[PDB]
Amino acid sequence: KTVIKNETGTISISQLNKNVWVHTELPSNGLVLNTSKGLVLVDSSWDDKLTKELIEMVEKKFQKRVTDVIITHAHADRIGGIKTLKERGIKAHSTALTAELAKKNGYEEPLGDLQTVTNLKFGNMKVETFYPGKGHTEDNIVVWLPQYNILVGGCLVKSTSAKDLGNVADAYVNEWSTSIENVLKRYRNINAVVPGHGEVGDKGLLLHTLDLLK
Ligand SMILES: [Co+2]
Repeated sequence: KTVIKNETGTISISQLNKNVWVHTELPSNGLVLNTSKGLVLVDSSWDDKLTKELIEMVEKKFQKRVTDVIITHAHADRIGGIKTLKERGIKAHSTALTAELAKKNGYEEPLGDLQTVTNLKFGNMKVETFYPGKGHTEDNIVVWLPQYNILVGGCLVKSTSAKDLGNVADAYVNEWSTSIENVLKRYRNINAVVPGHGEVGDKGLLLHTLDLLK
């Protein structure tokens, strides 16, 4: 479907549906939500330079401002553009634990507003955030779009192409399987799963992650 790159192959957006796009930067993924009240991102990018470019590209294309970003854990591939978000007046949502960890690691703090289950609405776009337990990190959350049954797995969920768990320095490899099971129990009918890195898939990516954990 419709894929749009910037100058350089450095940032790509691919349309999942009318109002939901996957953003990918050099490879890390997030979402762009085109809502009636502005653009919402699920995750920004690796660093401030790429976060500024991502925002500029989507603002120009969709002809609306980025208003909000949901930060899925406190690692750099995720927290790295926080300075840019804060100085532009972009609301950076996170769990309290993610914010705690950001501060501990010398980053500016996201809002720490998200609970275990938080339901947000941006214009007409419904967003649910869910902390399923520890896995890739202590703090990792997933994001669910109930109008589309699209799950953003973040780094909790590995792509088909991933043949191992990647960076486990901050991981909880026992608890990770229970956390994925918690996702599977909460969201029994899934149309698409967006991994942290790699190609979009379906529930099979969760089962793949379970197998990688054995
Ligand atoms: Co990570």
